[PDB]
Amino acid sequence: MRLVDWIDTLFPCFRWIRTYRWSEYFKLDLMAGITVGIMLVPQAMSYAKLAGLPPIYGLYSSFVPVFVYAIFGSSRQLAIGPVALVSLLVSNALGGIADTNEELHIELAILLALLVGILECIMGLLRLGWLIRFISHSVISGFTSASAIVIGLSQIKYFLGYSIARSSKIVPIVESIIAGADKFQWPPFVMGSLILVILQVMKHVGKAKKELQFLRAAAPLTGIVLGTTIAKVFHPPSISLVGEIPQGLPTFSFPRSFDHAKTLLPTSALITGVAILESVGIAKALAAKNRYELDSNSELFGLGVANILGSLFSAYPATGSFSRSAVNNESEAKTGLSGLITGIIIGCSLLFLTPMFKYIPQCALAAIVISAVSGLVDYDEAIFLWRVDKRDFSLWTITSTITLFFGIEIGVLVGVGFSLAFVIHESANPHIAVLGRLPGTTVYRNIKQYPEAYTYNGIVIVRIDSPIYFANISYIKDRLREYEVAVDKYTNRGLEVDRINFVILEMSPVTHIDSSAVEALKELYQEYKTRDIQLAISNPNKDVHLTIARSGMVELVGKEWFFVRVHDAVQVCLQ
Amino acid sequence: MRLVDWIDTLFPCFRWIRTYRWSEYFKLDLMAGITVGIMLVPQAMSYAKLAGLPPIYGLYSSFVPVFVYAIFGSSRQLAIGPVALVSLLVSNALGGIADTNEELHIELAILLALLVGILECIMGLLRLGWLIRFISHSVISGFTSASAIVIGLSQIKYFLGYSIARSSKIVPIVESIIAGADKFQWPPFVMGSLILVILQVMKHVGKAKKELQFLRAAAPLTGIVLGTTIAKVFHPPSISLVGEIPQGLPTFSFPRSFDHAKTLLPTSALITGVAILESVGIAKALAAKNRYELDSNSELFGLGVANILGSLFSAYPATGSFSRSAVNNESEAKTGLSGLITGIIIGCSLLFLTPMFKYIPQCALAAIVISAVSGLVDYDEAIFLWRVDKRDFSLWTITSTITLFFGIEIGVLVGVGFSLAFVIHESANPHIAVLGRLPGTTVYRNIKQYPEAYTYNGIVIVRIDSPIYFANISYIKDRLREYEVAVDKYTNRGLEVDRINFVILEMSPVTHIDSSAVEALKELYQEYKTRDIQLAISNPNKDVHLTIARSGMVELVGKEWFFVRVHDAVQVCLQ
Repeated sequence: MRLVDWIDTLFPCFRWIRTYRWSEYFKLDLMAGITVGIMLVPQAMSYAKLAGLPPIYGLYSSFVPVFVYAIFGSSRQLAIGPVALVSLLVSNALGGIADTNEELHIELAILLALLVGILECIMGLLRLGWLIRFISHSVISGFTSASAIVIGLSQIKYFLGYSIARSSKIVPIVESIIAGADKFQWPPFVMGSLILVILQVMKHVGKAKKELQFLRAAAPLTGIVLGTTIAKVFHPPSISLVGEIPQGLPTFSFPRSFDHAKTLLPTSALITGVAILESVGIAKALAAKNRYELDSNSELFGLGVANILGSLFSAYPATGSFSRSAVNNESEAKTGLSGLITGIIIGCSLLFLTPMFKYIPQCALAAIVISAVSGLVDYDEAIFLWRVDKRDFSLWTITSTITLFFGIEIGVLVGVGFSLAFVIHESANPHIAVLGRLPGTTVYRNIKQYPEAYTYNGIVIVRIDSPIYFANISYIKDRLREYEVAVDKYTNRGLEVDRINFVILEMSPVTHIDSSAVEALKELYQEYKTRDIQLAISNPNKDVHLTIARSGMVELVGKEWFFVRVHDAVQVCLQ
Repeated sequence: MRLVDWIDTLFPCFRWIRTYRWSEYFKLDLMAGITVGIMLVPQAMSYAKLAGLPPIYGLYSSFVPVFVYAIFGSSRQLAIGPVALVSLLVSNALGGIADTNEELHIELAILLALLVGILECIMGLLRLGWLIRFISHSVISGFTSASAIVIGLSQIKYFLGYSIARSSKIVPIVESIIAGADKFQWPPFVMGSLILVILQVMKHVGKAKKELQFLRAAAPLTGIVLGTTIAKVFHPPSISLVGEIPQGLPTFSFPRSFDHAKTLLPTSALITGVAILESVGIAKALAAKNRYELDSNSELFGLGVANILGSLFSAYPATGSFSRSAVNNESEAKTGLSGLITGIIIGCSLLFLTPMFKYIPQCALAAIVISAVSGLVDYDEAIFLWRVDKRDFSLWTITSTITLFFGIEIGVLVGVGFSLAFVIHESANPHIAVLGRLPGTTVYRNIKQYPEAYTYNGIVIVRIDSPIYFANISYIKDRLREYEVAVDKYTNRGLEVDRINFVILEMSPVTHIDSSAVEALKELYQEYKTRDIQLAISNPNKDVHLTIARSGMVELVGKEWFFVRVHDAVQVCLQ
């Protein structure tokens, strides 16, 4: 194994190091990295506050994994760090375990990051990511919208100024807000409302214009730069600051709370599922847009390695960001260096900007989180689903409502269960076509023509428009037994009639068959002999023919009933 | 609603009452009922002993539900009562809950029967039985074989003569047997071995001959008639008798142990799943053999009603029997009256034969259970799978080994999970064909001919041989993006080359498309415009065309790129 291949195998970053056009790529990467870091620092602190951890642990979650991802990540525009959904899930798990320790929370979050990284590395090495991508996008969209509403209603407590009941359901949150309304304060609410209005106005102006689009990245910072100013001029009494923030880079430390690890598998999987469904999707979309190759397994392995190293350096789970990756995308980011620069910015903060961070009001961070999650309430997809596919709209509405009123875990379980139910329903109801004229197709909808001869009395030609395996064998057995039922009805009448003498199976679209398929075929052949019906096979696939010959069906039904076309099969059936 | 329709709707039994040919049907039904009752009484007591309940509760489980099933059951040959697998599952649940109460066991079993009946009625009314039939037959066969081995190794303790450790795993059972080998007794082992040998010889002789086939039904009784005789002549000291058995029909009593009901849902579902997979399968096979209609939903409703009434009359869950239903089948049973007569026989025992039952040795019942489950070790299917389908053989072996060494619940979970994994793998990897000549098909395997013109430079014709929905949309997106990757590779070379200008989709086999399909199609069209590739739709289905028009794809890509055939599409692409 030479170095040129071994290095590329272990370090995917070199995939863009060798093909690096310095002149334009360096300037574009530097600008994109600076922009993403500026957008990220306040967002990192706000998301850390959302998860229940002290704000500094957001910056850690952006420092070490980013440097790791830029070395082990396949995507060249994806931005790695805290996100709203993963922070919400981490907060959910920690609150379900620890109440007010403020010290077990940190260790639990770091252990959760380590478990998520290990699960991601396992699912990337084994290439088991396809086991999750069966979940419909409507379910994910509804769950994300409900999570966004829950996040906003949880963060409104900083605007109100009094602590509210901590829960993931809307009803207890609203009940607590109503109960505590007697402790309302005007200064924090006014500050939060003004900051949120300014942030949303800046974001809308940036998205409306094509050239003045950097405001989206400068919106989270500017609000703080605004809010702190009022905190340093008028000094409102009822506002709260983030307090002292430790200064310095995080140090190496193995997790010490493995005793709760078994409690964290249900969350560690869930977060990992998000990375399979959202982060990998963002990476693939960006790769398709930017004309480079990407695979869903190496990306998961890179995310897992980044999470593992972040856990080793006091970080909580970090995945791809819908907002930051986009902002990187229109910043003309070319390689993964834009990540490294971003990380460097974080490091600079951890060395120089922490003393100035203690004057940031908490309502400003709450407003930043609210602005970030306002774009996650994705009702446009709900309208689109209502217009196009009402089954998908029903799935979206059910998932959103259940996640809103019941827990996050209940909503996730309902969404996954409904997706599995619909997958099983589709697998268990294959399309079966009753063919008419020999070079023809389904008579019910496709072709109604009569080229002087369309169907033959006594012969039924059936095509199974799918591979036959254990999931759909029962439906096929029932459909083929309908002809026996028709024969029984004919023989049970008061007059002698029999219009089913031969049944021909078109197995040309049948890609493959398993043992259940040949067993059922033998059973139906025996039942047809009981009913005096002849079974024929028309267009066996090579693999299908080999399986049929191995199972002994050819000897049971006779070699003379196996053909290569429908024309000769029907011709010998008439004779 | 007239009586002729209402009565038939509520009471399916009348389906065979109206069409009843007295002369032959009465004699055949009477003989079949007597035969099944004779085979059932000892089997009922033996299975009740297997479940951990006192033997009499087997007879109850054959008395009231049978009379109910004959009124509410759709099958005319199915025999309802205790079975080996359901008894094993009931014993597993009870031992997991109650250790040696011998009184909470009865109430727990009756409550389990009520819960099973309610779940079956719910799944029959809602017609949700298709949610379970995706499980492969190999998984069920392996689980049943492992359960049979576990049942035999649990029942060998009566042969040994000393109590062994109660578990559902082979290793603790063998360890306990080795530990207790110092308490071995010769009389019970000799009695059990002789009874088992006689039973197996009788069963083999009955199955070998065509006319002397009643011995299979007389084997369980004869052994008792044998064993008791030695218990009444030589009186061995170390043998154990079933003891006093209460006399009389069971009385009405609602369950009183609802407090454990939530613990019993995981078992109540599992047993119900068995009824969906095994009992309904037996009913459908018998109906197909005997030339009458049967549906999988009314049968589940009848089983649920029978279970509910049995629970109301002190019975534990009862489903269809592989052995007794067969014995009914070659006994020329025609209607459901054969069930009623069988039940009557049970009633006679409960009125007259209970005093004579106290002399039955326990080793005789153990031998009966061992003989009953010896036929459930279904290695013939394992050999068949090894010969035909090695994936199914691997599933069978994994399920059997895990159920043998680990718990029943772990084996069930592994089997269901592997079946789901394979269903998802099949759904997520649809077949996509690269067509050659216009009235042609897949070029890789199907057709290699060259009718003077087969493929065109610059044009790729792709057919998706499946409906497009949320499960397989990712694979289709990747397959369609492979052409973009090829274009990128062509443009990244040292020479100017571009051999992908048009991509045509054959959507004739695409039965239907959902919202995810049209969203992905729009995304791929936009990416093709980025790569300067034209997207065309060749054979849209009527529903597919309607969905495409509703989603706005026709306006986005242009109406001029929608056709009805591949010939004209390629003709306009060349021009």
